Amino acid sequence: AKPERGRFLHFHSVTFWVGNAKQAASFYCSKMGFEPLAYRGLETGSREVVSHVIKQGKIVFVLSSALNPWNKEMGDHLVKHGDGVKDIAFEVEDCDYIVQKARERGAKIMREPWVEQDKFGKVKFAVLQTYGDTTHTLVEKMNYIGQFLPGYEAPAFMDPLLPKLPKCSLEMIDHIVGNQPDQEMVSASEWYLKNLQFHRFWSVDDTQVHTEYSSLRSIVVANYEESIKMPINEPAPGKKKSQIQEYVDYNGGAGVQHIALKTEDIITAIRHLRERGLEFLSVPSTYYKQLREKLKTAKIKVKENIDALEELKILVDYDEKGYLLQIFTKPVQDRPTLFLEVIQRHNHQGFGAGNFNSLFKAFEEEQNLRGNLTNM
Amino acid sequence: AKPERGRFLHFHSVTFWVGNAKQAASFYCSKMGFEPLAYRGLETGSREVVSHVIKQGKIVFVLSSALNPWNKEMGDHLVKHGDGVKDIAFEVEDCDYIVQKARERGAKIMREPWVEQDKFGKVKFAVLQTYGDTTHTLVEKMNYIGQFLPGYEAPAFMDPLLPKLPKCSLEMIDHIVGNQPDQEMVSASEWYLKNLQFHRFWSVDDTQVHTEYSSLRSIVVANYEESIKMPINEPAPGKKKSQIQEYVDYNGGAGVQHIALKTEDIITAIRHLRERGLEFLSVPSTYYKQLREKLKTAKIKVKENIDALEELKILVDYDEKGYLLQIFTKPVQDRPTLFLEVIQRHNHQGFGAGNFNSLFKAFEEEQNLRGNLTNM
Ligand SMILES: [Cl-]
Ligand SMILES: [Cl-]
Ligand SMILES: [Co+2]
Ligand SMILES: [Co+2]
Ligand code: NA
Ligand code: NA
Repeated sequence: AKPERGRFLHFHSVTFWVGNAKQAASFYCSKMGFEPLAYRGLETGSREVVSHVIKQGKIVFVLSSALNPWNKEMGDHLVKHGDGVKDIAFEVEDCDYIVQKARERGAKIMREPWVEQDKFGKVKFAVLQTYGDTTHTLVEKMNYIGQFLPGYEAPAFMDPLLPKLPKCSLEMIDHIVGNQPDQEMVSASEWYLKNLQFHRFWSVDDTQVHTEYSSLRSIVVANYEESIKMPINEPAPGKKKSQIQEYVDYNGGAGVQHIALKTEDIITAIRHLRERGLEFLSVPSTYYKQLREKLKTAKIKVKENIDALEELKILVDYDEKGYLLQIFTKPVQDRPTLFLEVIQRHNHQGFGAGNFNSLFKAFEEEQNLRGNLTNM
Repeated sequence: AKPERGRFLHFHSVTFWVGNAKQAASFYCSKMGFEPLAYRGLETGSREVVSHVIKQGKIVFVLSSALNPWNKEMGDHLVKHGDGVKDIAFEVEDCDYIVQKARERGAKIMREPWVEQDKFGKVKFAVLQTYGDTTHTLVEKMNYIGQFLPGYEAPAFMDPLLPKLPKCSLEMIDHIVGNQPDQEMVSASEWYLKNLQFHRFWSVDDTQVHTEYSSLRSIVVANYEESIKMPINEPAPGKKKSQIQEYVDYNGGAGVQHIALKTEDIITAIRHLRERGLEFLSVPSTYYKQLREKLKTAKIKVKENIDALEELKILVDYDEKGYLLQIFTKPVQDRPTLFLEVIQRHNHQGFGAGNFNSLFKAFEEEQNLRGNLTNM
């Protein structure tokens, strides 16, 4: 059923609340191939919050910190979560309708619609509360031709190391995953269906994704046109603690687990990300032997050199029409909370339970290294 | 008067409490030429605190974060200060004497002497409280031949970008500066004299270091053998706010303002630091014209090419026997608290009021950019 009005066009940006915005922006630029896009802070008249905005392709990350001692909201969030995602922004049409419908349906509107303006045009915003402390900012451009948004200026500094580093080829945000406490997958996913008129796109249960020790459940929600996809996970039964529970343990509650970044040349992307010093999970050699055998009878043909996929530890899954290439980074902070994913799609716009299982097992290895794969 | 017993050999290390230890270590390695030395965290059995230890020459920085939500001590310090220095460690002989004398003299002993042991030998430690929330850890090696200390293991990861970046040539910690609130310079410096049997090494007042708008006072304390030098600053009068007060405003109290790192090849160091993307303060062109004229009658001869010093914005000061080359970085976080300095000494083991004045003016320019050079 197509929503009567409104559209969620694409992910706009992801806002992180971090301990040191300057250093965080530096990390993502150096290690992951981002470049500075915009800035606000003391030098631009923003006296409570500093933000470094960085971009790669269509991907926009906003790294923000408090400027003053004893900031209650940002300081509490920092002590609770460590560095992590605060807001997932969507570019929309008809923000007014979307907010009114969401309110009538029971969503909490943290910030009522407001308009900001600069010499490049106007932008309308609204803020809704989703799971945990995570929010969604709705962004409706009203003939806006600026490079980012009102209230942000050119970058504080253009680091001269960045043009010397190899291009990472990341193009856009593919999906974003939210981990929930035990028995909160349904409520957190229903939020989207009820309030935003998203629909259920995919799901897996603990009979599909599990190791000998642990498991999860997941429901993926999507907007009508399926340009926005968000898996929602919860822990599920096993002899040992689910990695989704490890996340909740270290995050202090629900929150964003991973942001997946799409590329059209994953071999180049991962080679270059590794050259820049980014770490990824691993996969046993047996996996690639099994893959080569299974590919002999698959209806699809993988065009990437399997030797390169093996060397780079990329995971392959397929249906009868196309295939998916996926790899997870190690967590981007010491708490085992947030990490990122690189994904390439070949005539496949969904998810694969094979890759979900393989990725789950690769993460579980690290969970056990951390001493957190403990008997229930 | 030589202390009856005990010796403070050298700075051992500086411990930072930061929001994201992994990213911070990455910043210092990439931008400033450090390499990983050691690690403790979940994978090594340290379940409350993660630490990434990095080294360059004799310089050792320890970047630490809390691993769990709602860590009181580290979380409060993070919200109060942002990322910054928690502890300045000294390598000592006769830790027992030093602690007992300090206690008798009135110092607060945060942690009584204790011994840790591994297969490389034993190390004795003690912790004393200095200004603000800053502590000193005393480190006495007892036939210890390990690369760092007990309780830390090999690095979590050796980033493969680092060997590809140019060498920064930093050798050892030269001095560390503590900024105090109004009228606390004397008490904070006296702490060293009374408790540790340091002595006054140098001082300047607001008649020596000032611009048209602002000023400071400083007292430098040193150990008997003068291997350890620590300037202690306070704000002083002016039409506008002192940069030392700006620090206190943003730090929430007293704390470390800058760590100075010594090099024997400052031209190479600064060229390579700039290539890696580190930002430094600036100096007007007039300064170098004046310098060239003054050098015509100086008793010393500067061996570095003055054109290179000008291009790199290095500041020169001298007495009749030798000279000092100094440059400040921009702050290493968005709050204008901590920054670093690179220093080269040529037959000059003290400080120069000329350079102190020039460095003060260079910082004041940035303070004004931040909107913090406000009328008193
Ligand atoms: Cl099974
Ligand atoms: Cl004057
Ligand atoms: Co994913
Ligand atoms: Co200095
Ligand atoms: Na599109
Ligand atoms: Na020595």
